[PDB]
Amino acid sequence: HKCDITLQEIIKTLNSLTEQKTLCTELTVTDIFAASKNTTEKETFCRAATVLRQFYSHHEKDTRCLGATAQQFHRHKQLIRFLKRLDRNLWGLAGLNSCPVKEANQSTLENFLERLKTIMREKYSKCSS
Repeated sequence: HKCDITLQEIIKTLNSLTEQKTLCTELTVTDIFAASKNTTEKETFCRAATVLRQFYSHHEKDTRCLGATAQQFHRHKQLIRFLKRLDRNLWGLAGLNSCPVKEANQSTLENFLERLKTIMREKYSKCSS
């Protein structure tokens, strides 16, 4: 893209997630957003990125997001892949290495995604003029 490639890829990758999500957000996640009282964009991608990595990785077989039969398992397969691709892009974008997570509140996946999307979309405006 004119702006950047990582951004385009991320947005698209993130889009698909909500583009056809299911019932898995009913679970609670770590809302690092309620901890921006003193942080930066770079740090945000760091934490978030980290959380996402573990979140999916540690949730692989939690039998909490499934709520269904092997039906989800297959669905998750693709989803997980998408998550890895995204996180991977976010981690690289961070422009650093890694940072600890400062738990503060909880959010339903859907919210987390929306928030991230909004941010990306918000800055995406700095492309046209």
